Amino acid sequence: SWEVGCGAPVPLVTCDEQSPYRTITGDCNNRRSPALGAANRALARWLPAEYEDGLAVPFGWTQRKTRNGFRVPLAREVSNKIVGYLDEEGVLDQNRSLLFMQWGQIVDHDLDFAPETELGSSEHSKVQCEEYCVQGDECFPIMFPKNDPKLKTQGKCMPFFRAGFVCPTPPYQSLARDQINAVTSFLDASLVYGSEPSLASRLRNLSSPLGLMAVNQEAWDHGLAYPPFNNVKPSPCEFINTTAHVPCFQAGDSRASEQILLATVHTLLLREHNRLARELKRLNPHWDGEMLYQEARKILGAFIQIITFRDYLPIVLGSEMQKWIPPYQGYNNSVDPRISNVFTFAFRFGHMEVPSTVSRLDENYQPWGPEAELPLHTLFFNTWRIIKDGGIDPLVRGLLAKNSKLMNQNKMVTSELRNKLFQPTHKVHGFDLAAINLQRCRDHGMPGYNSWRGFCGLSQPKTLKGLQAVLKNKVLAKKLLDLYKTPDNIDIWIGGNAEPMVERGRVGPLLACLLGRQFQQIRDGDRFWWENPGVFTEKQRDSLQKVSFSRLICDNTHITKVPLHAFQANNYPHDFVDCSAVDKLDLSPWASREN
Ligand code: HEM
Ligand SMILES: *[C@@H]1O[C@H](CO)[C@@H](O[C@@H]2O[C@H](CO)[C@@H](O)[C@H](O)[C@H]2NC(C)=O)[C@H](O)[C@H]1NC(C)=O
Ligand SMILES: *[C@@H]1O[C@H](CO)[C@@H](O)[C@H](O)[C@H]1NC(C)=O
Ligand SMILES: *[C@@H]1O[C@H](CO)[C@@H](O)[C@H](O)[C@H]1NC(C)=O
Ligand SMILES: *[C@@H]1O[C@H](CO)[C@@H](O)[C@H](O)[C@H]1NC(C)=O
Ligand SMILES: [NH3+]CCc1ccccc1
Ligand SMILES: [Ca+2]
Repeated sequence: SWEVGCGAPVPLVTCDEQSPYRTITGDCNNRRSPALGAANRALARWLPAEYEDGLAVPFGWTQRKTRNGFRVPLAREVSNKIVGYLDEEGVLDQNRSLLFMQWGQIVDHDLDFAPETELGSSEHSKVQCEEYCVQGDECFPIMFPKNDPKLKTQGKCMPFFRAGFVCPTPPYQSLARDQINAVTSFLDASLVYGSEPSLASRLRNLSSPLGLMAVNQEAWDHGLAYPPFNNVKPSPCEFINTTAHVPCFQAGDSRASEQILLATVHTLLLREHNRLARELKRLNPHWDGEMLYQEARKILGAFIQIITFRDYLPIVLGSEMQKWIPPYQGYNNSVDPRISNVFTFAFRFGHMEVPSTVSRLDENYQPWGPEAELPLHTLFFNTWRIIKDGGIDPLVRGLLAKNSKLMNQNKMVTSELRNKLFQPTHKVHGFDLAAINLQRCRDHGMPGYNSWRGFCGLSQPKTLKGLQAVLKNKVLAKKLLDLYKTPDNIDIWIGGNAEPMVERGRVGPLLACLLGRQFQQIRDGDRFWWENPGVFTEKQRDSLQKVSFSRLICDNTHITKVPLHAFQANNYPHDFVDCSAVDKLDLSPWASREN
């Protein structure tokens, strides 16, 4: 529209063009248009951004400025009146393991990250956001409404700093503000490997020709590997226990240690990598580290894609899976593979699937120790609970035998996330994910709920009575309309999530459309898609076709009792089999022939 293309990206990329491997940054996936899908580019705008000034100023900023003739409600007020609930009883999903939630988070982290602006590591203005709660520049604090208990305890607000945007980091005043996606759009295990060359390299084991990802040298898990510690201080995993002195983990994605089960699945993936590297060395002793790394990386890449696309997506999207992600018909170099700005909110449906506790299960799948169960809020940036209290295995058994929170129109987000979120740099277990999601919709310039309804070719309710029929909930519809005066103002995150789930799925129609499209595009638009003719051999594919999250567990833990269908709710011992009953990854087709 404006300037041909914006001036100040990562400008130096030379496409090999013959390379059989994905670049780290994701550049060179598309040949005609090489920046497509690459990390640290602008998130895609499926619809034009909507900001109160049309450019950058988020709705809700200027008191006197309406959205469609109405004040937008306080994020935190929306949280309190709609998102919140007291009673955790009866909230569990009777057919989705805890792993179903966790896998979402994993996948999510592979696809998008719009980090908060730096605008200066030296910042008394950072202190001006937290302490004085004054709105300015990139400080966009979440003010507590009147009647809010955090008011009595936490001051006037929750600090909140605006997401980064492309072109410059300091001001931009031409095209509408586009936030950055710091990770590669492609489903390619970038959460394990990195989306930049530094980290990709820091993460690697460059101490031997083995193609290993670097592992923790301080600690071990009954002989199994941990990721390296992130030695940059301040470490918020250090901050949450002064005594334990256990730092956050160091992975391809900076959020890995955000919660203990995310760290857990990260650890499983790292392990898998190294495991794969080692078999490739047995099978191919002639190979340099580089080729071990890459080929392992690529298997791992495909594993994540299969589990996601074969096992995960069908149980999210349900009866819509087929309508949005039909059978693969090969790579198409015209499909846009970028993550959209809206997706990054759509995929936050997962916030409502997170239960209030996490458990450690012993080898009989019973409470491992006296504190088996723990509140979720005590596990944010909590690595010590893995290192100094049982390792990966008891958490993993928890992931299999425990349940995801069912999303519920009267019980949206657990107070673990909604009132007790810990954020790094900040000090309290006292933050609101739901409120944060909402301020962020706004921060990102999101079109309203009805815009997205229009987009998905869905009815656009204009009335209370209209909203009730779409939401299938009178009270919910009233609450929302009492805050947002028009469904046109409902923030996409809360609106989409407000919708009843599709048959066999776990998101409503609007979301299923948004998610389904994105995932269709990331598959169809990916040259390196595992199932694209030529990427793997057709023998290799018959091998890959049998992967399972269960198998991954078996291989990279000492969990010997696993379910066949890891994502559904599974009770021990009935639904559990021995690892022996579970199909293996046959790396035979990876035997190399020089002669
Ligand atoms: C205990 C579990 C979880 C914790 C503590 C958590 C925490 C967070 C936090 C603090 C953010 C940044 C919010 C912001 O400032 O905008 C975030 C972003 C997000 N989360 Fe959640 N989350 C959890 C589970 C999930 C699940 C289960 C999913 C999806 C299934 C999910 C999807 C996302 C997405 C897509 C983003 C935006 C990423 C981006 O910046 O592009 N997370 N998560
Ligand atoms: C900080 O982590 C330390 C490190 O373990 C915890 O202390 C341990 O507590 C358990 C019982 O829960 C004992 O089995 C260990 O022997 C204790 N170790 C030490 C060094 O005291 C402590 O609970 C953690 N504290 C907080 C506040 O989270
Ligand atoms: C790299 O691999 C070598 C050989 O296995 C191992 O001795 C070394 O500890 C590894 N280094 C790191 C940081 O993992
Ligand atoms: C590839 O995608 C584009 C746009 O969605 C469409 O124009 C095209 O016809 C598709 N390609 C093939 C080979 O069917
Ligand atoms: C549980 O969900 C799975 C799909 O994940 C489905 O095949 C199965 O029929 C479901 N079982 C029940 C009892 O709903
Ligand atoms: N998934 C969100 C990860 C996260 C949590 C807290 C601060 C930064 C990032
Ligand atoms: Ca990626």
